[PDB]
Amino acid sequence: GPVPFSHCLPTEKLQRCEKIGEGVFGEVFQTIADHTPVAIKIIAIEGPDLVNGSHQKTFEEILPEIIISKELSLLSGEVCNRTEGFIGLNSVHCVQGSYPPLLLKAWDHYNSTKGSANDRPDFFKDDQLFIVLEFEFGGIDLEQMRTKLSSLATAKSILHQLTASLAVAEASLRFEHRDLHWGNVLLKKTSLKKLHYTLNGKSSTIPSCGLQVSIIDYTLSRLERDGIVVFCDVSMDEDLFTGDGDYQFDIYRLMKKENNNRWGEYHPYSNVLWLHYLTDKMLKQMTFKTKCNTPAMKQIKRKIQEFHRTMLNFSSATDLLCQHSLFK
Ligand SMILES: Cn1cc(-c2ccc3scc(-c4ccncc4)c3n2)cn1
Ligand code: NA
Repeated sequence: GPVPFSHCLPTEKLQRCEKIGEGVFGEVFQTIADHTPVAIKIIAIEGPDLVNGSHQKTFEEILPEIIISKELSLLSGEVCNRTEGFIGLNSVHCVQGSYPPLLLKAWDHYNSTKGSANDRPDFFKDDQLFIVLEFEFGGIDLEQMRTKLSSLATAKSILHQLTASLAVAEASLRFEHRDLHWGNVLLKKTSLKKLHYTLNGKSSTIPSCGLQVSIIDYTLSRLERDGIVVFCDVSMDEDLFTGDGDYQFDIYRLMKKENNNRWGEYHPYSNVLWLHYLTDKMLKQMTFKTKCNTPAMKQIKRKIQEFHRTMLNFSSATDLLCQHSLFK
């Protein structure tokens, strides 16, 4: 059965919560347990009330994210298809209760300093069900690092880490992220000079430039084990394909065109589209501390422009990782 908020979030853990994140889905907090930062996504489910202007999801509707989070997390521990470039899932709880007053406190501070689009979650009765997903801390997202990344060689490590991770997910799980905007790429200092993945039994390494990529947020994602497909059916949606201002909102339209609006199908090309979009963000809307002044750095910059220019002619992240000159 469900458990009080206090089962996931005992006092000390609940007291250390700072809000870091939000969408219509609900709220994301960061806290510390056993000296280790973790991220809490909290989703109200099954309720009649609108939240941030939409109907709560049923338990059934939230299972997909839970399953895909678990499967991508488990890749860090696999052999034939091993990657750490998704986000560790620590736990999942069903909780019952009004929102902890101490999460309201954290919610308020965020709303003051940074400002929130969300309803203050103070209107939930003591019979309200939530899902609490606790994740590894992955660091800070690509959007909020526009200005922070050092060289462009860093952008290579990132595209490589991202491509490798999706390739391993394609091979293992016939995975499409389907929503990999620069909000959904987290970065994190590492001491490791080489990072490791295994693709279909073949192990290779990627120079980190001392950053560890973590792909997050499997809300629109698709995959299958033994012919069971887990996805978000969005054939009957308008707003997603109507957006604009950003190359992002083209990728939705370009996915629908590629998959003929049949979202249960495997179209690993969707992963290429997002990697292009990310590569685009790297070359246009991203700005680095050190520009490309020196010879061998401009040879990296050409190979990425060459990547931007060619990658849309690859059928999968797997195809990109294995056949593209950027990764040779
Ligand atoms: C710093 N950090 C965030 C995470 C995380 C994991 C899964 C997920 S699923 C959605 C979000 C998210 C949404 C909005 N704004 C921030 C994060 C998310 N965040 C892990 N570490
Ligand atoms: Na990771």
